[PDB]
Amino acid sequence: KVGRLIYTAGGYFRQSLSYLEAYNPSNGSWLRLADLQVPRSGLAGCVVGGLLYAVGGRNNSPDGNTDSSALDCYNPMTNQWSPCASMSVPRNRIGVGVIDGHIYAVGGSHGCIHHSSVERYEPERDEWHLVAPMLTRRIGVGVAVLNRLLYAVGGFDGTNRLNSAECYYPERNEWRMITPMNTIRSGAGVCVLHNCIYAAGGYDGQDQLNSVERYDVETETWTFVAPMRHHRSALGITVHQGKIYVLGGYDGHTFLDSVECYDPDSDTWSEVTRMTSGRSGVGVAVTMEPC
Ligand SMILES: Cc1cc(O)c2cc(F)ccc2n1
Repeated sequence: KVGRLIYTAGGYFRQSLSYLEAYNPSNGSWLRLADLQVPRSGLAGCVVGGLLYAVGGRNNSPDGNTDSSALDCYNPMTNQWSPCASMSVPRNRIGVGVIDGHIYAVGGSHGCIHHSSVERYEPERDEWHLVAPMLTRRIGVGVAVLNRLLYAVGGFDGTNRLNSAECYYPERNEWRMITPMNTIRSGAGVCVLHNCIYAAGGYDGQDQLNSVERYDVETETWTFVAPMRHHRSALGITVHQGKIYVLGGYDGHTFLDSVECYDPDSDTWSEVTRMTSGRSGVGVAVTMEPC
């Protein structure tokens, strides 16, 4: 269990960013690692087999906006990025989850197109294949996996921001609606901790949110927990050693550098570190320290 870092890839502040930086909760340190080959915001990160993957996003730059179909793999042992097979379609403001060593890419946008499509990556074969689409088009969608079921939470369908959520049952290749959240949220941070899917922050169509609610997959209810100290949309999120970490985002005024940590035992959030610069739209995952 020792030696794991929280990696943050990409993001946005004025333009899309190429940063890869890793935070060590055991000593408070940050390391700057190899830049992404292409700057991107609105991407997702995940880890399979100790490799970090950056999935989708968009390169917002002075000279244009390019939605990304890219899958890139970072090996901490070499501090190098390598291209992997690209997805079927560009997906900005994507959500990603891992089931049994396979990466699911969910939703996202391509220009004015809001995807319901979903595809699955097989690392051993370096291949993507489309699976059943969601019941709803969703960009800015939060995704997490619990008990080998994939959840897609909130987002924006092209007309409305969503409180709805749905679950993918892989053995049936089928999506079904679940209980909707109490709050409309696009660009929330979504993760799994114990037996619940958490949705933290986001944007409800009027304000960036500090509220946090969790879906108990047994009782099918959403319950609010303690709110974050900061309102934030387009935050990064991950779980590490039984606690939720939220990174950056936008509070309606500032691109935040603050990282908060949720302790479920005490139902409290505390500020644990700051990123080296404020940013939103990062991808986040946990794996072993590099080199
Ligand atoms: C106001 C605002 C907030 C974001 O979180 C953004 C993220 C992006 F990737 C690009 C633009 C953005 N603008």
